[PDB]
Amino acid sequence: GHMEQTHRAIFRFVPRHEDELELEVDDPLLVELQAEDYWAEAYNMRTGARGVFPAYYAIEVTK
Amino acid sequence: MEQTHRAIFRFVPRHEDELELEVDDPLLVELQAEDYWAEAYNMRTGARGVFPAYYAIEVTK
Repeated sequence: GHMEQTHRAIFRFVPRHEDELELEVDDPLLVELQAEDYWAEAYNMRTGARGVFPAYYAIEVTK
Repeated sequence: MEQTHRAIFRFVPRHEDELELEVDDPLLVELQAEDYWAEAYNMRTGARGVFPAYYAIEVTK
């Protein structure tokens, strides 16, 4: 099928590290993995970037 | 050295520079950096490092 948004970013996140996913508030995200260390692995549907971010920076949207 | 902040979310480092947080951890924040990372001392663990800034709230002075 198609890429479906799973989450929305609610806080700004600016990477310090090469594996991180930059977030702006309101970014639509497709979260691929919620890791046990409370990082999320995702595709940012605004930028097309992929990476990890601190998991409490996004809320689930389930249309 | 008195508490400035309280952790509100669990944060487990992936990176060398990061500060581990448990919920309710007392923090002394030295810098709120312009890239939305906080630079702090965890007053429970005695560790120093950085964490994503919205993981801590200011305490009632």
